[PDB]
Amino acid sequence: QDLKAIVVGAGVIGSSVAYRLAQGGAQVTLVEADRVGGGTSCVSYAWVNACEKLTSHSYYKLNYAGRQAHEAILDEFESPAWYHRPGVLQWQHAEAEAGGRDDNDPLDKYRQLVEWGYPAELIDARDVRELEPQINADAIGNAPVIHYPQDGWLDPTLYAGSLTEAAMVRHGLTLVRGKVAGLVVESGRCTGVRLDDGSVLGADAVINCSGRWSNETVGEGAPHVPLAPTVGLIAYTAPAGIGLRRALRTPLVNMRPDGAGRLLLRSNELDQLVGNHDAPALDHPQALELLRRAEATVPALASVGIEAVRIAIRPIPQDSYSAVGPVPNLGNYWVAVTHSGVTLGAFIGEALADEVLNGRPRPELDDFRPARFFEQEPA
Amino acid sequence: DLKAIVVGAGVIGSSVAYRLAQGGAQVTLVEADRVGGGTSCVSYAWVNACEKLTSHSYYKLNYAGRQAHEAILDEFESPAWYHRPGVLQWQHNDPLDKYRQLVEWGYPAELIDARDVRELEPQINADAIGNAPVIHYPQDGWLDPTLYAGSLTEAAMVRHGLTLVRGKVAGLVVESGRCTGVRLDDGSVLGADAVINCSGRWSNETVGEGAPHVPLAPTVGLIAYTAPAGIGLRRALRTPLVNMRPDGAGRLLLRSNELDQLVGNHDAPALDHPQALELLRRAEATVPALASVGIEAVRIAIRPIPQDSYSAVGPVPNLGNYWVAVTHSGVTLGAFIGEALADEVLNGRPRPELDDFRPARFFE
Ligand SMILES: Cc1cc2nc3c(=O)[nH]c(=O)nc-3n(C[C@H](O)[C@H](O)[C@H](O)COP(=O)(O)OP(=O)(O)OC[C@H]3O[C@@H](n4cnc5c(N)ncnc54)[C@H](O)[C@@H]3O)c2cc1C
Ligand SMILES: Cc1cc2nc3c(=O)[nH]c(=O)nc-3n(C[C@H](O)[C@H](O)[C@H](O)COP(=O)(O)OP(=O)(O)OC[C@H]3O[C@@H](n4cnc5c(N)ncnc54)[C@H](O)[C@@H]3O)c2cc1C
Repeated sequence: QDLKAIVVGAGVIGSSVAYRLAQGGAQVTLVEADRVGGGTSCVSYAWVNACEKLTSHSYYKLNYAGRQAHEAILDEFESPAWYHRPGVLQWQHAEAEAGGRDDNDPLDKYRQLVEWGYPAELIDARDVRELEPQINADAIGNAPVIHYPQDGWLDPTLYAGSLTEAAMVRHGLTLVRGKVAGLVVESGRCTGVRLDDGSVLGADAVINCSGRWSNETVGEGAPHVPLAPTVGLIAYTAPAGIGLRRALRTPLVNMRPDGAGRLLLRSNELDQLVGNHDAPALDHPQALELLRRAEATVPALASVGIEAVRIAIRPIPQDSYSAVGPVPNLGNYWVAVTHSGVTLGAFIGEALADEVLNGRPRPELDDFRPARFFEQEPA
Repeated sequence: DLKAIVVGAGVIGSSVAYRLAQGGAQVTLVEADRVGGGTSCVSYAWVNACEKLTSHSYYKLNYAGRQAHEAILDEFESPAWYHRPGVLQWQHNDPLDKYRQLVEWGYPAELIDARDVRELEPQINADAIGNAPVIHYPQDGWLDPTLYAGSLTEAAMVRHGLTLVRGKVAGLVVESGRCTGVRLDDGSVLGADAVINCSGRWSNETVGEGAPHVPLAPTVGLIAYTAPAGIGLRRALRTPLVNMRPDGAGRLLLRSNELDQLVGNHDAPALDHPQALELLRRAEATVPALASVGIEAVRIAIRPIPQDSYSAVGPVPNLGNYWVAVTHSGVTLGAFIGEALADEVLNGRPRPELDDFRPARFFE
């Protein structure tokens, strides 16, 4: 009786899809070529947010539903330690994780945030140090800073590991360490996956959650979602003897606590100087510059060094927006590939579980289906 | 107003400086490297009163340290440095004897078995436990001592005017048998009414040739830190093969007393250090879901003394206005030592809980 579902990829998205499918009664096989949470989800600022999406109201609403889903799922776990919400401070001219530099006036931006219901407040530049006194007074500038007091970041690898553990223990999910090389397709319907050893894993549904590898996973077996990948480098300090509670997104650097005093540092500007295949050396020129910018922002960081550097590729559909759903003329197959995948992961899990188990697409995804990239009329 | 110099900005010095500044002293905190950058940065940091049980007096001191770490949280906004998901502990002296002693003294501990662990942490390999009894400390956890030290130092500066000096103390300034300040390695002098040496394993090196020394028996410790791991583990584990616990965003901290015996004092903390690689293997044997997770960091530190009974926390007899703090369970005791030594310096009231740690006991 039970529907057999294969989820390819165990990142923040695939772990969510697999967990909700298994909870929904499906017999789930999660196929992961590397390790649970070891892909781009391991190299992310991971701000769970809708406030970076003020141009598309429907994309804002999708990201807001993702944010709400991350709060709701915590109730299903014991002592979940993966969603830290101490607040986020965002400057005018800050770079966005979703892309670009935001030069809009903070008061105009705040009016829109209020109208769209996002929890936020403004802080005068001269009052920022009341919240975080170790910020350099010379680094703050003169414009108001947006404070998202209930916002924070995910630990996507810990999240993915916890959901996979629960899916296995509570709902009989199986984890397969293997690399999908293509799909098995019979009469226009996908009937399973083929691994790179030629072995076949049969299923009633296949959900491709392989991130920036989305098209390489299916090869010639499925239509491709056009992608526009970019590289990201993140530097992680040794544990730092500073008091910083909140995430900081200044015109110079994006930085935040990442556990036990460690700091995560990144910059869109510096990403442009990183090659796709650069070695993540601890003395990488952009990692060293990230540390310099962090110390200029918080001078109390003196003598704290870089302990880790990670590099990954962003899954980004060609038009910037999520692609979650079926593709033309291939039954029993779904794909999920998107930027802001941390924000959206939990919601994508419940949305695709509803589609696979009950044939019920969520209305929030209406503007974000893969079909928009293909022919709209019969050829 | 009393002028106090605290040397060393680890978990102990930051606590002493914080409570002294809170108490009205003008505090100068002198740190040669960085706040929280010493042994406090390389610690399992279990806040506990159950390791290496000896006397009820030693338990009461460690328990007061544990309670002080909970109480201090109320003085800070959203403190993120004390994680209490529970601790699980099993061996291959006797664990029942230890469990019974802890229950009799009132410590929150429970005796469970491998089937109970399967419910709490299902990704632990049952083979790693066997039929051994398991002690669960359900309200216990660990500190982030570097984040703690940085937060207390920030608060002391903002709220109470503490000054932080990046400098290396080379000796004490003494006038007619009384300490009147410190001398830095550039020859400059910082004067004060009281000096509290909280330089950890560097305690004797800090004061140099013209000041008293306390006994030390140093040993080396290595800790390996994994990249973020896709496992669900909530609790800290203390097992026969490895002590391992979450350390942030999925990272795991790994260490072992047995493997520490094979580490040299000046070993480079290489990511492929032979004992770091063996720690990773033992961690995967304990939690097989750790497959393909690698080592991301390795840190090495020196412990000044191997057991709590070697500790020297209090005034030093042959020199006035001078205190020292050398501990074994420095994370557990840090907050309490802060309030205890602040009380001595400000009010001349030595806490009786520190009586067994008096440095004067080493001088006849
Ligand atoms: C620097 C940076 C900062 C970011 N900041 C944010 C932020 O603040 N907020 C936000 O919401 N998003 C942010 N993101 C985006 C977010 O991190 C990603 O969108 C998200 O992690 C993608 O998740 P995923 O599960 O789709 O991909 P992944 O985590 O990469 O998971 C895909 C998995 O598929 C596996 N796989 C691949 N090919 C195969 C195969 N053939 N067979 C089997 N398994 C396979 C891989 O091993 C991998 O584990 C950021 C991204 C970057 C790079
Ligand atoms: C592997 C390991 C595991 C541990 N696990 C636990 C545990 O589970 N529970 C527990 O309670 N404890 C534990 N401990 C013990 C605990 O970590 C230490 O006792 C504690 O961190 C010591 O703090 P401290 O402030 O005294 O020393 P430190 O943190 O070393 O601080 C001393 C400071 O003095 C500075 N300094 C040195 N010389 C000078 C100078 N001349 N001038 C100025 N500054 C100077 C140094 O730079 C340093 O920052 C563990 C220790 C180790 C090594």
